[PDB]
Amino acid sequence: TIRRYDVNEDRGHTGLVEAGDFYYLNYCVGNVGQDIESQINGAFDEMERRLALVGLTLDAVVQMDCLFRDVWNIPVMEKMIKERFNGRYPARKSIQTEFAHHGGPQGLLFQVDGVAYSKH
Amino acid sequence: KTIRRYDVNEDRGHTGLVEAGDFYYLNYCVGNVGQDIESQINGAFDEMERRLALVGLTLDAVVQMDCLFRDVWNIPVMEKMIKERFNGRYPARKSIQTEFAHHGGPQGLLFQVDGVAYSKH
Amino acid sequence: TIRRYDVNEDRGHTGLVEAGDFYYLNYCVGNVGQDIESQINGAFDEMERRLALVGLTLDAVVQMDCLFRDVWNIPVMEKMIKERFNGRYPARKSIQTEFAHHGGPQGLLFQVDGVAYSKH
Amino acid sequence: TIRRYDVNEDRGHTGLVEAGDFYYLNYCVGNVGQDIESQINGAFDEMERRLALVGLTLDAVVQMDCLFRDVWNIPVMEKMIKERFNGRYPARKSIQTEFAHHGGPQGLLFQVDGVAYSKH
Amino acid sequence: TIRRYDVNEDRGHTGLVEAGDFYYLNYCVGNVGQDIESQINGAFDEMERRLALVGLTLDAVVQMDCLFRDVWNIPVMEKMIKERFNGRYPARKSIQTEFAHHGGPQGLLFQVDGVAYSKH
Amino acid sequence: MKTIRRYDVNEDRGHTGLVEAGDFYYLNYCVGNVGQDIESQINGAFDEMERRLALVGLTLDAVVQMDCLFRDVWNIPVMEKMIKERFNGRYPARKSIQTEFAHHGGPQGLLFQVDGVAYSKH
Amino acid sequence: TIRRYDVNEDRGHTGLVEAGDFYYLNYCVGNVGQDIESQINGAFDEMERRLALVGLTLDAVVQMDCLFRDVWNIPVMEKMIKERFNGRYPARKSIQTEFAHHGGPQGLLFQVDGVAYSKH
Amino acid sequence: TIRRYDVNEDRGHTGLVEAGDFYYLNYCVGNVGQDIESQINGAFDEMERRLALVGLTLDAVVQMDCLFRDVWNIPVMEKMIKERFNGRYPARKSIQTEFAHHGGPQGLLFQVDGVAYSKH
Amino acid sequence: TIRRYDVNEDRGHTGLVEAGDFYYLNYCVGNVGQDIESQINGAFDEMERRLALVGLTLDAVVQMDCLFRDVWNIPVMEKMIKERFNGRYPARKSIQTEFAHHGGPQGLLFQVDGVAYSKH
Amino acid sequence: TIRRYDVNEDRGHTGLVEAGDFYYLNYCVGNVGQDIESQINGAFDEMERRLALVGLTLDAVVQMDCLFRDVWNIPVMEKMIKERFNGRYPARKSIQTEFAHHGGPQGLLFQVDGVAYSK
Amino acid sequence: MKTIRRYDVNEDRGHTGLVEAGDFYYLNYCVGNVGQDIESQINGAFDEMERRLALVGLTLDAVVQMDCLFRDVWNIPVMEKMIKERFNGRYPARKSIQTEFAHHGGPQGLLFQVDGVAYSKH
Amino acid sequence: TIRRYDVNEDRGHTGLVEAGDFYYLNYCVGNVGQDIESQINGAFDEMERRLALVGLTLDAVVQMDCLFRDVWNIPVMEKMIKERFNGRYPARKSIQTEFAHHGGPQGLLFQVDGVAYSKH
Repeated sequence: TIRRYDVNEDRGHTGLVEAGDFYYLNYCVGNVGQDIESQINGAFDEMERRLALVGLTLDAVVQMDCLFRDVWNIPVMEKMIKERFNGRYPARKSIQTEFAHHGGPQGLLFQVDGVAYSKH
Repeated sequence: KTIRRYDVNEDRGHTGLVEAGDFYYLNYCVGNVGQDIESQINGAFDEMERRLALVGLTLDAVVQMDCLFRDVWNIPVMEKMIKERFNGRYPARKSIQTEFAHHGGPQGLLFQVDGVAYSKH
Repeated sequence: TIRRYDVNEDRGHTGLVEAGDFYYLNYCVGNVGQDIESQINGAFDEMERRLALVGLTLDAVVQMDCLFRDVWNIPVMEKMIKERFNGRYPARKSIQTEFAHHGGPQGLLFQVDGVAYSKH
Repeated sequence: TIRRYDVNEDRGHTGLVEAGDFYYLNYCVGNVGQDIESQINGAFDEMERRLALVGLTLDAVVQMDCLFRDVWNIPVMEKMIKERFNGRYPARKSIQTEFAHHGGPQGLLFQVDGVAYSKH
Repeated sequence: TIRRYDVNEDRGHTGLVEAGDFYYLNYCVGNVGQDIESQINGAFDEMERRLALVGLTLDAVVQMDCLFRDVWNIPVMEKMIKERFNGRYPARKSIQTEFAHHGGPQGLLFQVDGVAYSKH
Repeated sequence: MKTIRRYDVNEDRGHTGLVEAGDFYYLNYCVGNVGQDIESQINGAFDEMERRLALVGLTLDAVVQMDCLFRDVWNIPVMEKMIKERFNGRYPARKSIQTEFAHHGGPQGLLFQVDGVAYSKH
Repeated sequence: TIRRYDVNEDRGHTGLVEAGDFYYLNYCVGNVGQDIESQINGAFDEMERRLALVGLTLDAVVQMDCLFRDVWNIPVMEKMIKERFNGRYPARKSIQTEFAHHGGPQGLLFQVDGVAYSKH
Repeated sequence: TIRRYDVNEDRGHTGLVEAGDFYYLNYCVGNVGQDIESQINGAFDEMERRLALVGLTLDAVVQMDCLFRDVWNIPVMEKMIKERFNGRYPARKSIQTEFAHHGGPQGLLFQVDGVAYSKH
Repeated sequence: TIRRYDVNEDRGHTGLVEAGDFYYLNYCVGNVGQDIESQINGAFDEMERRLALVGLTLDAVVQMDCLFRDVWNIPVMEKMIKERFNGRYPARKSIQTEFAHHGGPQGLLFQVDGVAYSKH
Repeated sequence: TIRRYDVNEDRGHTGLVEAGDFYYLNYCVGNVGQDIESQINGAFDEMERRLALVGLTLDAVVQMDCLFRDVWNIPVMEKMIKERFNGRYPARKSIQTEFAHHGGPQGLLFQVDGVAYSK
Repeated sequence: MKTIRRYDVNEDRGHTGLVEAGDFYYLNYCVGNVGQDIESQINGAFDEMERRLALVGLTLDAVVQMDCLFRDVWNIPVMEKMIKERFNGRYPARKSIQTEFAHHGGPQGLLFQVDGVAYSKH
Repeated sequence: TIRRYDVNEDRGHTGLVEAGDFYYLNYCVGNVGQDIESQINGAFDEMERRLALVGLTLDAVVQMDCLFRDVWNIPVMEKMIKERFNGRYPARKSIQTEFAHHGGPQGLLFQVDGVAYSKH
């Protein structure tokens, strides 16, 4: 009954887990080494790629956890959300955290995960 | 069925409460900002209750809570408030220490909570 | 309708909440005082102990949030995931955070929580 | 001869080290468990108490490092410095850091160390 | 015997304290709102302005504490150090800390303080 | 006839291991035995501190002030045990700080650094 | 670790001091200007209020000093003690003293202090 | 956990209260009607009788309050103390007070109360 | 286990008794023959002298009994309490009493005793 | 000679001594165990009773010593004096003292004595 | 017109400052220099005794008996000194009593009162 | 007209003032250091000594003020008055007061003064 997509066997995680009407996204990153806005867009690119595996879009996203190396970058994320989400927004929270990847120049700055819904 | 988005904040680009079938996803909740840790916890729960009331639900419907602290050693203050307000029926939870995109210190932000609630249709 | 198992009255939390087809785990912790690898196994042990109360196993886990005192320990968790999850992995994210417990010698280094699924 | 005062044999530190015309204060704490403003005042008291051992006052302090659990409390410290330093201020920096002591109710919130000077 | 230069009454600190042959620099900051390289340059500009109050240059700097919002920016600082200190480097340490000022776009990223020497 | 003397200079990092300024000696951050456990990294850091101090004929008895940097500040008691064994009843003023480092944590990661001021009257 | 409750800054006293398992009450007064029975009741009311600050009751009181303008009023207090302490009595002593407050009509006639205990 | 010994239901007091390691003695009185020296010895006899209830002696007494009708009798008390306390004296104070009992021939002249200690 | 400090054999009292974590001060007196403010200051000087025998200060004082020849002198003692106790006040009571020493010119006017606490 | 009236043999006192033109009152008490106002009135009744033995009144009293258990009761006595003395008052002093009687409930609160004159 | 003469009457308090009865004069309690130190208060009380005696043209020389009320009776030597300074080697009989007053003590409080009997023939 | 007998120059008092037909006795004290009955007798002996200076006896005493350190000693004085005054008693009052002399053992416990009359 549980279906597992975009499995990474080296890291031991599944990119997208389908469970009934709900979809659980693994953390999403993209454009790593680039600026904060590119990393946000890059992470949402990965989110969309995984959702396309099951015929879904950002419209099906109901909740997101946003991980920042610097949480004061939230207005940058909000800008991108408003461009990318077509006026339909998920519930969310943002937390500041270190990552197991270097910061500074070309460092990792942003990750995002979430839950999506589509009635079967 | 259809995802329903309640308490939308267009400037922030978030939805206060998302209804997805039998489940309800709460955006971060915050309240009584500028006040002491206990008031801030009560005010965040007040906002949680305000949102759940939009879909006819109460704290009894809450199945999971993520609690965000500037100082995670304030967990016992939260626990005291949980026991008084959740009245013997408690969610699953975890607590995390984090900075906020808001100043700390005098009248700073000290606490946020989000969660998941359930009601079968 | 919502069923609450493994309730801790003193702490005001429920170890496992059943809601329809979904199961919400409280933070899990185990073997504390021990080294990082033991605490990761100890936390998975209490995840499994909680899941067994409703007849579930790590196979039903769809999403986990992993809390590290030192997030650079992710490779330790990935080794243990591969050993215990039998080739079927959840979506996940990892966060670095302080705990309301001492670190250092015999300190707490790791917690995990999550969501499981089982139909009907 | 380097002179060592207010030695703590258990913690393996010296409260005040006199080296030539310079005096090195170990971290100072006081009014522990009380609110941020009291703990700032209590740490300044312990600084004053150590300086008194060598006939000196806050007038002799040239540099202070201030350690906060929450660095956004700087304004609180500034208020207290202005009413206690009598227009004669040290060079300083402030750092936000965890302590090997609990935070929360009756937690540690503040430490200060520093360097004082008196020409012999 | 203590001379205090560049006193900031609102902040209750002294920019540069002269104590015998030693000079203690308050945290230095500059070009705020700009990128990490520019903020490192601006902080060094302020250190130099302060040292010029007493006829000194970066040559007299013996020790520096460097505060970063993201400590992985150390190689950016090292590049600037090699450019400006021409072959004469102080002892130092680097610390990652929060500041009592916002991060994100146009936020504070860097401060430096130090100790200088000139034999009278 | 230069007044400030700089010893153990690291050209790539742009720092001086030990700066002598009159009667005072400033130690750059000290690090040792990296990839090993907290106790070993603490001993390694203090071995570097001793090494640098030996360049000017000094000993830990000359150390007046020490800043201790921990990835996990709750390791202070580990350091305190090592201090009591290596400083022999003569201790500096100190403070301890928790900080991230520009080097990985976790297995074989960096856990500890120390710096300080030493003194010797001329 | 001493805690001070119900502090009076103007008179320079603490209403209730907690030290380990012991609680020391400042002198208690109440219903001033009323007759001797009321002032005894008002004093016990204040003792009860102070004890309530730490979740304690009259049951935790181990010792009381009773201060009378007229010590022949002891039987009035004994009737009140029996009414309020329900079979569990402190050790006590009574003293006749003048007060720094007028006697006569609407005068001060009675104060009480004491020690309470609650094992942690 | 409080124990109450030698209770007087009529007067509403407890002769000796046990509170952890500490023991609180009600006012002690004896040989009434007799001369000052006998009343002082009678009071100490009653203190000793009360202490005997919990296996203690005057050696356990840490503090005494001595109540005199005529405080100039202190040297009569000091002699008795030197004779009975065997080189181990408590901290004390002495107070002149009236008593709710007649003075004069066969009057009440002295009471003493106090605190005793014994580590369990 | 009980320790007795500053013993006066002539008087049969102990200046300070240590009993577990508690310390009991004998009555304290100083600057005798001087005016009321000096004698209060002298008494507090004797309290600090005795507490120093065990490495304590007025911060350890939890309770004080104040004995006045004229209890209307309470405002004078309160002034001195505020000057000397640095915002951390004991519980207390005040009683008017005769002393076994002459009043009048150069007479005794004030004594204080009390209880202090320090956790071992 | 000295004349002695209202003699109490057991207490060894004379209630009123006549000595030439002067009259010395023993301590006066009454309304035993009542409130301060009644006890002050009771002592004045006793003063009057003794003075009437020689045909005198409160108008003849030249000096009074007033004994209080609580001297802050002076204002209560002043009120009674204004009620009892018809606009002509003695010289007086007041002192606080214990009495050889219990205080408290139904205790003794007040005594007065004095000197009177009649030519 | 009454045989007993009543001088310096205080209607609010219900007392007569000085009562003349035949050859004898009865002084109400005397108080003065209130709020001052014991010596001034004693001098102030005697001043007040003198003020009342002057109403009938008498002086301290006529005083035959005085009762002295002290808040602290060990101040008697302070009073004896003033008696010697002011009474010209002719002293009344006296007694001294310690008592509270219906007035506050402490700073600026009331410390001393005196009353008395004087004599003047015809 | 006024005659002054038994003058004490150092104390500034007159033992016996004769004014017209009246005799004013200074306070009388005797048998100091003796028990209460003896001091009462000693005070009456002194009264007689002074009265004998003008050929008078206790028969001439019209009024006495009796001063006690303990007013409950009235019955002791009453017994001695019945013996010594033999059926011819004065008007009197008794007061309790402190004396400017030590109490206690061999202290002062009783004084008496009075008024006597003899028609010329």
